[PDB]
Amino acid sequence: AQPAHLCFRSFVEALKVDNDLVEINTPIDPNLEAAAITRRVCETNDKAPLFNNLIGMKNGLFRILGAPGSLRKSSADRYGRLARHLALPPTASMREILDKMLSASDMPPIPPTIVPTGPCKENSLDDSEFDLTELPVPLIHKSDGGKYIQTYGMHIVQSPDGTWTNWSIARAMVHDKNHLTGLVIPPQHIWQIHQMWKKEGRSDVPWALAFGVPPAAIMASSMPIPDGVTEAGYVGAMTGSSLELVKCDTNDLYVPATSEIVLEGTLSISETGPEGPFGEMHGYIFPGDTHLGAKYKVNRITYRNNAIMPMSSCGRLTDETHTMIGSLAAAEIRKLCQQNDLPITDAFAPFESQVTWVALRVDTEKLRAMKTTSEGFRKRVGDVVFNHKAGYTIHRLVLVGDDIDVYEGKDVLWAFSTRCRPGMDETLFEDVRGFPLIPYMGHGNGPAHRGGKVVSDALMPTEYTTGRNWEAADFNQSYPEDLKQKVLDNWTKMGFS
Amino acid sequence: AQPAHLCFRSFVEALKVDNDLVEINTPIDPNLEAAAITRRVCETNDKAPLFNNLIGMKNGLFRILGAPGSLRKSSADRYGRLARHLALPPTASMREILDKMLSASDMPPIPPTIVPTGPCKENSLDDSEFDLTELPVPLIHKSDGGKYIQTYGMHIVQSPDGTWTNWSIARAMVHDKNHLTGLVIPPQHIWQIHQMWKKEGRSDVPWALAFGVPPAAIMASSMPIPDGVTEAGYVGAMTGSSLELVKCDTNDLYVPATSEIVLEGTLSISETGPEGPFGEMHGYIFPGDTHLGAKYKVNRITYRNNAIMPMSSCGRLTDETHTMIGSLAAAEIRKLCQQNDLPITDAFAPFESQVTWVALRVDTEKLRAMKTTSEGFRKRVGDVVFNHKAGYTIHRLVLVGDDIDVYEGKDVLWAFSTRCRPGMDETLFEDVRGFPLIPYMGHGNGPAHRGGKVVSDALMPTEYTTGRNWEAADFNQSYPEDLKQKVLDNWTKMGFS
Ligand SMILES: Cc1cc2nc3c(=O)[nH]c(=O)nc-3n(C[C@H](O)[C@H](O)[C@H](O)COP(=O)(O)O)c2cc1C
Ligand SMILES: Cc1cc2nc3c(=O)[nH]c(=O)nc-3n(C[C@H](O)[C@H](O)[C@H](O)COP(=O)(O)O)c2cc1C
Ligand SMILES: O=C(O)c1cc2ccccc2s1
Ligand SMILES: O=C(O)c1cc2ccccc2s1
Ligand SMILES: [K+]
Ligand SMILES: [K+]
Ligand SMILES: [K+]
Ligand SMILES: [K+]
Ligand SMILES: [Mn+2]
Ligand SMILES: [Mn+2]
Repeated sequence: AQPAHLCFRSFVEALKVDNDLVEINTPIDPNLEAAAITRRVCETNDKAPLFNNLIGMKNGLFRILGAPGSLRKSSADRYGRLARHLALPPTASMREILDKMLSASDMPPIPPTIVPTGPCKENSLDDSEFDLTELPVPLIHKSDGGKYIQTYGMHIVQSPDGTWTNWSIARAMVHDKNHLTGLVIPPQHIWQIHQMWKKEGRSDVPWALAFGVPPAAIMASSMPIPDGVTEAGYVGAMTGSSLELVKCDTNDLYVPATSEIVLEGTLSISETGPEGPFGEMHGYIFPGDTHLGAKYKVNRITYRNNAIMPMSSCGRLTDETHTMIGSLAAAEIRKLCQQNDLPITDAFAPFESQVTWVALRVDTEKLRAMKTTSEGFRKRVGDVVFNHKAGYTIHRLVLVGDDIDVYEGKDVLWAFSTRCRPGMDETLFEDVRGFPLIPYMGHGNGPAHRGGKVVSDALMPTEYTTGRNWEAADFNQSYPEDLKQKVLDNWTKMGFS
Repeated sequence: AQPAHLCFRSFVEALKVDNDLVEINTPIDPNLEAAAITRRVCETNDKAPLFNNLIGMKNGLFRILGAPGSLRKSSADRYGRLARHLALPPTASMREILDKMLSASDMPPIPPTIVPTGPCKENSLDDSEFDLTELPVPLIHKSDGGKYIQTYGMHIVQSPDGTWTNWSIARAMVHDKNHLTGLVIPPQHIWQIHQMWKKEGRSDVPWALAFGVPPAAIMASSMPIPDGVTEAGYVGAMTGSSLELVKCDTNDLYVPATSEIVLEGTLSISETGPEGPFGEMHGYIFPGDTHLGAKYKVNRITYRNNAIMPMSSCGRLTDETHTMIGSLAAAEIRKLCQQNDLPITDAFAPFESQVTWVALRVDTEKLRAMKTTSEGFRKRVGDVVFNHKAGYTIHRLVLVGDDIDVYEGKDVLWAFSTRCRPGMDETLFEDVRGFPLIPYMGHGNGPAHRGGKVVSDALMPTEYTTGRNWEAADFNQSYPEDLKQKVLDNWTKMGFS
């Protein structure tokens, strides 16, 4: 067999064939060693590690693939791992990847297809046969408060009324032989659905957690598609094909038929347990910072022969928390702005900002037709984005004109640094939901869950009126075309590299 | 031969021997072509171009050296051109370069030595023999308002009372056969001295402009050493050697004996002329933005046989306006903070900020002993720096703790983005002098000369009280030493690059 974007096992074979995989066949410790290798890969844009020989693997549970959505070293196929999630050429641009992820937003869903069985049913362990403390669950960072089984699997929960089935990534660690704890926080759809079940008050939330799902499905899992939209049908429209799902053995939820590993059970509407600390997307761990988290009960495990667990070793640049959380939030913000009649062409979360900023490219011809001002426009953009779930993780919005490529962090930083006057050209937002994981929020001087957001206007004054009134002092813009070409043509003949 | 740091001709020979020079012996047009080559060099960190065959060179005036203080491609000798200005090993760090530049601040000056002649007297042209419009003065950017003869020479002016002789770089372009116009703006020492002569009211300011001066002298020329300090004696203390100067033929100022090209004349206390626009340090030109500038009268030219004019093709990253203006301002800010009993260890202007920010590394053990708060400390740091001339060009100060290397822009951006809460952790400064060259100032929404400055506190709350309370989620900090070394030792054996 099945295509790489629809089958995780086929995706691993695609990374091998690409020479974008290192298969490590010698024993590797899930206590820190796997994650240390993976962390070094992410910090150096090396090949994805596949740990085929994990110390503690029992009865086919489990191998690990690290860095499944991290960057490649070359600029030509920098985003090729992400392209392999989506059936795009490995040379795809970030604009092409985000346009692919947005393509289903104005298509009819393609609902999933139920099939009677699949590879995820090759093996099973009941409530008397598994112990989550006896599996080779990784310790990802030396001060983590638990072994984080869940960094790149898909939580599956459904609204009490059955009308909305949500797929999302949210971290979880092993609590004991048959429980996890994890983050379930507003405004995330796992939390929205949990609240629906708690207000109904009758039972715990039927749940499954599927690891090594179809790559196109883990991308949508990481994307803030709208409230009430079933990710399975959005992935179906995006890929042009209905995803094959099989029913859980112990509940009526459906999981991707080729899922490497499936946990079945319940998310409690009443119990909590110690969760964290964890080395998180902004690059930090606060040792001993244990909080209470959601508590999951595991009733059954099913899995593929020779099952592979994907793992994100997240932290400092560059991993899946940057390449997928940032970029997919920026894509949904682009679309949200356009649907609110704001003249935004492109959005990207600069890696240099630890994906806490989103740069918004403005169609300044349209802006001019609005006959508005910086203060009015900044206000309007912030109100749209910072009061919506798609803006949750983003604390700074940078507005830039048509000359800036928002996918080039150097050009965003240049525009921000030179065209936005601190204070005057900015609007602060203190009455919007804040992202507490950002250290200046949850470990900062102010309310952990509120405010700390800013719109920074890097549009220049004439971009609102008559048009750009500068040329860059760069090779591209400060020299005529014929001269530039002469210089490029004579470069090596003159003696340069 | 004489040493490279004391003689420009020896510095050019040192870049050749380093394989850090390309000698272009075929004809090159000073109308845009030289500067286009130079701009491409600066944008790619290539070798410095020496144009030995400039279209329009007459009677030894002149060759051009581009990119004299720009970066090299390698990380190992990135700052080697700057090190060659100062007799430092080409592998010198930015900390070592800035410590060299600061070393004279607590030494007695070594006053200069007068010698009866030198190479700068090999040739001369009087008021009837030269025409500045007939020399091969470069057009640096296609929309410049003039041919900018002066980007990397040294203006020499003296206080009416003779007690202070200032050396500085300030741009100037050709106005007519025997005049320049240029920028003379507060709070710059050329402007401070001009004001002393205008209030005396008796005559125009005796002036000289020396090109291809001793490299150690052009570095101090670019540095905001204190008011009333004669740069010649500071360079003498920094180098351990008294600089040799010769008297001007038409006035009583003294110029470096090995100066490649010397203009002698007067800076008018009454006349102005059209100056600019110019492709400037932040990366911009505003075409047709002509202002009035200072007007210089040229009475005489003296020059070396086969004279070389240094040229900065300034604009977008990376050139002398970044590597010298930013870094030398940051060095003087470091020292100014320490002299005000602020616990600052290091300062650097991140290139990513277009050198509009300075990152200040804090000794947080000392900070803890201060028993202060973010708001109080931010206020104190901003008042010291933004009310001093050394802070003029800098619009944002970022305070960072002991774990950040301020010389690594990636680490500054990470700290800024994750540890400074927008608004709450910042103090805006609207009643301080602003730098109008920054587009958001002079071409922005607010007063061109006032405010727009900010102190951004990227210290975390516990850094003021009990100590850092996090570990980075990175390879260095989230894995024990023995594991890290094992991973590095096995890296290639496992299959990585
Ligand atoms: C590696 C990785 C780790 C993630 N960890 C979390 C987490 O612990 N909690 C969370 O709410 N979101 C986490 N996310 C982000 C969510 O997947 C993202 O916000 C998504 O929009 C959630 O789906 P929803 O829109 O259906 O709620 C993570 C994403 C990735 C790629
Ligand atoms: C390539 C280059 C161009 C410069 N252009 C100017 C300019 O046009 N005007 C100016 O006031 N300073 C300019 N400077 C900066 C000053 O040299 C710097 O602010 C220095 O501190 C001035 O000397 P002073 O402290 O003796 O006034 C330039 C520096 C460099 C390296
Ligand atoms: O542990 C982590 O890195 C993260 C936790 C969360 C919570 C919400 C959205 C993104 C993330 S990323
Ligand atoms: O033309 C330019 O790039 C510059 C003008 C000025 C004025 C003052 C300080 C630095 C600079 S840099
Ligand atoms: K989702
Ligand atoms: K602006
Ligand atoms: K100076
Ligand atoms: K702070
Ligand atoms: Mn959802
Ligand atoms: Mn001075």
